Amino acid sequence: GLSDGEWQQVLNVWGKVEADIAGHGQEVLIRLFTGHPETLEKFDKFKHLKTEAEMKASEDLKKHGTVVLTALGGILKKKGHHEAELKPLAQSHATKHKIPIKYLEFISDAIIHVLHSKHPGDFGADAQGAMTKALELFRNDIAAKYKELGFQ
Ligand code: HEM
Repeated sequence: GLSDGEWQQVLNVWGKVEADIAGHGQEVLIRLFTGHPETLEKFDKFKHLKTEAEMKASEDLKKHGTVVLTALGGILKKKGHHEAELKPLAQSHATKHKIPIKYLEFISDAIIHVLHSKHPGDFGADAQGAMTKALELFRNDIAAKYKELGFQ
């Protein structure tokens, strides 16, 4: 649960992402894959990537970063009223992709890391707090759907 002022911060931060969605999306995925190499194994289309240089050169990885962040941005713009948008993603990630909730924690922390890395000194303490709360809400509502499905 976020206040109006917290949502305002989230959507202000998101404007930084929307100025370069592919560059942010690329770096988020690279931070996830290099920090948590077990996550790469969930992607049949990226498992061939052995080095970070290959990851950086992959145009398909940048494409998938755009898909991921476009979906998250659509959810965030709903300011918590995201049941219809979140349900298919929870279902696909539990039943088809088999993504444990732990990996959604990993990607949430990776988003925070990338924002500080690309905007050092321009991602303030209030903005980090609000973004963290929004990603927690997203993860918590997915977790409720995972429990319904019995997925671990
Ligand atoms: C911010 C969190 C994330 C969002 C919004 C997101 C969004 C999406 C979207 C929109 C798709 C395509 C449609 C679909 O299959 O439902 C997708 C595919 C996928 N997601 Fe996620 N995702 C997230 C996190 C993750 C994480 C943490 C993993 C794995 C560690 C992952 C693994 C996948 C895989 C394996 C695919 C299929 C890729 C392919 O072969 O085309 N997702 N995701």
